[PDB]
Amino acid sequence: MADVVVGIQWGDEGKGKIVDRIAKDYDFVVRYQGGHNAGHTIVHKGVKHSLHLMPSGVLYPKCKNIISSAVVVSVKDLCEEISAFEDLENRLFVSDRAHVILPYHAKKDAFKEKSQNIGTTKKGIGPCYEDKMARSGIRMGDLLDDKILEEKLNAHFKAIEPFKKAYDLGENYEKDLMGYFKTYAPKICPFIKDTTSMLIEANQKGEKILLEGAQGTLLDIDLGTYPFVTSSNTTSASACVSTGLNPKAINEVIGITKAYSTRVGNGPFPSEDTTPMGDHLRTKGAEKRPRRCGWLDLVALKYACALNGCTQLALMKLDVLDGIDAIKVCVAYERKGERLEIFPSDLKDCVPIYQTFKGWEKSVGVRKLDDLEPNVREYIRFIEKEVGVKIRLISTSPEREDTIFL
Amino acid sequence: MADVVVGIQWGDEGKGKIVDRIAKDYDFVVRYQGGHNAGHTIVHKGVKHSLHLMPSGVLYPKCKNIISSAVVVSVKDLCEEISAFEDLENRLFVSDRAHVILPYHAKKDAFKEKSQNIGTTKKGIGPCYEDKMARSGIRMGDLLDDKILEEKLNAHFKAIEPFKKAYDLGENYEKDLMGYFKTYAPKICPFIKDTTSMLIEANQKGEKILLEGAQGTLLDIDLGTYPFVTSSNTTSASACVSTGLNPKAINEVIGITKAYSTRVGNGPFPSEDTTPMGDHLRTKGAEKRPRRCGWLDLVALKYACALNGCTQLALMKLDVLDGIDAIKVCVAYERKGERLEIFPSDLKDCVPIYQTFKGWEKSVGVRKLDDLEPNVREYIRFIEKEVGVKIRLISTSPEREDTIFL
Ligand SMILES: O=c1[nH]cnc2c1ncn2[C@@H]1O[C@H](COP(=O)(O)O)[C@@H](O)[C@H]1O
Ligand SMILES: O=c1[nH]cnc2c1ncn2[C@@H]1O[C@H](COP(=O)(O)O)[C@@H](O)[C@H]1O
Ligand SMILES: *Cc1c(COP(=O)(O)O)cnc(C)c1O
Ligand SMILES: *Cc1c(COP(=O)(O)O)cnc(C)c1O
Repeated sequence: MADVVVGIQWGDEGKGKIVDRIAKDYDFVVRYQGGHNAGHTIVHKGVKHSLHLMPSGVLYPKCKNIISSAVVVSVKDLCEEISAFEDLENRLFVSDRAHVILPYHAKKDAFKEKSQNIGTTKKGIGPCYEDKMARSGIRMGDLLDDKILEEKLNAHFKAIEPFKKAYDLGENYEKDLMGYFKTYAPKICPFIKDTTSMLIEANQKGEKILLEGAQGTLLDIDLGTYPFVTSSNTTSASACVSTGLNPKAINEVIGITKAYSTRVGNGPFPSEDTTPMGDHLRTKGAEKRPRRCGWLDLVALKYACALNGCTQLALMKLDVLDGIDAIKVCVAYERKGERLEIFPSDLKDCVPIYQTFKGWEKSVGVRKLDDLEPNVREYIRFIEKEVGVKIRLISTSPEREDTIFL
Repeated sequence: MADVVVGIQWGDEGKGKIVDRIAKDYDFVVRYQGGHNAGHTIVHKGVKHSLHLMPSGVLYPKCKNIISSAVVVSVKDLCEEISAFEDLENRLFVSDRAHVILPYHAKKDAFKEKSQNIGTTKKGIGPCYEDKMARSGIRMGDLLDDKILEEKLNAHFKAIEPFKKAYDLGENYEKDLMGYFKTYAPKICPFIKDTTSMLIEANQKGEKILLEGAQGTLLDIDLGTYPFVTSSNTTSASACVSTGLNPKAINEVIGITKAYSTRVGNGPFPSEDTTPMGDHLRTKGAEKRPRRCGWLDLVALKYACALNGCTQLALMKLDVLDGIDAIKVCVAYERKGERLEIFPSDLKDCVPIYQTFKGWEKSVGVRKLDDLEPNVREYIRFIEKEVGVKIRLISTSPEREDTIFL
């Protein structure tokens, strides 16, 4: 259908779990932006699969996993993920137009982070996107032709010369990078395809397509909490730029929202709770950089739902809240005496206004609406009424099957 | 509705004309990407309006013109456009999240162009987008607070120091840029708004929104003829990233296609015709850098229609073809003995396969389907059948009113 799964907060909402849970019903599962800054996590029958760039349809061999054109690819790292699975040939395809992360990029990221202090993943995501905007970047299809690759590498070496000292590239950068591609190009080349053509066709034939967002909406380069964002567009619309699909192809948009909020890295966080009331969240939800913890923020949620056109919500990680005395929800902002109901473009001086809810004790592992505590259902009802989007999926532990459908 | 007007070739298709022609029927007209690399041109009653970043609803005072968040803004240049119109306050709004083009950017563009030779507009578009990906860029909202602006300017000056020689910035860069903002910030600040909120609301209230693409689909940074592209996403999906609108809000997608093709700048162009058969196109269609001229390319058109989800086409500049003996249409590609029907990701060795059509003599200024020569209608019929999208608008001169609706 091109349905889309999107994180509607600042990442870590539980996207990997939801994609894995529904992927069996699709022909294609598509990672459309970001890189291995992502960590989409699947748990099933006590086995944890930590994915980075590998799409989250990988546990269903009939699914075709697509890494689309707006992604940035650390080839070595993707090769390491490929090696963990059997017979990925014919069920993983990497866009020939995806951009390639070089070691300069990670070094540059660390260098710039000394002044900017965004809290990046230090994986060179941003600098890879920069080179894409410069139109100097290498793309996956370049690896298919030794002569083209060699030429682009020589232009890169020439271009980075003035930076070797600053970014601490070392004496052997150029020989090391040559050898890198000698090692990894043969490993990844069989998977490189025109995925744009592939998805245009699939859409035309009415095959079922699931688009897997990374990061989350409030990390969007344009509309998120800039400059405390990633360098890619994270919303549902981005899925129908990366891919070849058009906006009219988008059917369901599933907004993945944790039952509380996190950020990892710096930047504004209106509902962050550094008081003892937040300590439960830290104990069970901070954890690898520990996440900043706080409450669900309906102001921000409503904003993200509008940006994405969510048709349904998945409410994630209810089990983290088990045992908490009370749950707060940020229902509005106070800014110097004004009540704000709408998410503003600058969060300066925005203080959360909270409603308090009774906690629950034992959502963990519940598989039926009937088996949930009243206080859980009361919370769900409040959220979906305030936001105006039905909660259709409820996750009660990391396990694939600990998921309730409505 | 959020309808979208998109250029489905490499720019210069006649977008400005179509937006101006239909804008009276909308509440909002939104420029969603690019900058003053654009030149959307309107002619009405013998007056030519050359727009660059100003949206093409400006001649209808009841329209609200929006410059959205994914645009890059040369403030001085926008101020110069503002000064050509009366009472723009309350009918032009500039996103507080739009990025700001600095003089370093244009210089950097010219510097890099010595090695890359893309054929950019040398307006610093690409380097502005680079700084956006770096998350070091200045945005329009920063101009609203003198202290914030001063801080970002000081970080910029520190960051550009190693480049002053290379990019030939000059002794007085820093004092000149300080004075620039002293001059232009007061002029532009009244127009700076949260346009994301504004369009979310308008969409919720069912107000009519027209989204005005710049450049064209084959210039898209991800899916166009990389590296001979612009540094922004140009398709209909990009309109529902920049803006706050979601993909489900998109209704009509009007693909603007010239009756022949141009490119300006370097890069692949399968249907380019440098033979005498193309000379008519050059005489009447090259013209300020002259455009490379060639034939309509249905392979590329079908690709762009899929990317955008076009619901209708506008066929533009029929008058340029008046007097030509014969018109060719590229219906497929030959690549080393293989017939390709689908646009590939690499145009190496793709040679056009042509069908030839009889020309016409006097489409210029015709306002009724009935008054068109048969050979014009035969061409239209062929195009819309091969592409599978109805031609609903036909332009027979630059003049607003020389437009036929079906
Ligand atoms: O998967 C993710 N989860 C949470 N935050 C992320 C993720 N990927 C990137 N980020 C955040 O996005 C911002 C930019 O990091 P970058 O994507 O490495 O440039 C930082 O705040 C990161 O911590
Ligand atoms: O309005 C436009 N018309 C046609 N080509 C454009 C336009 N804007 C940018 N381009 C082209 O897009 C490419 C990149 O230019 P840039 O947008 O200045 O970086 C070049 O091929 C330009 O000639
Ligand atoms: C849930 C969670 C993840 C995984 O979430 P995705 O959206 O699948 O990336 C990662 N880290 C933390 C701390 C989490 O709570
Ligand atoms: C038509 C045309 C333009 C204007 O087209 P837009 O899509 O409005 O930018 C500019 N230059 C040339 C050569 C043209 O033919």
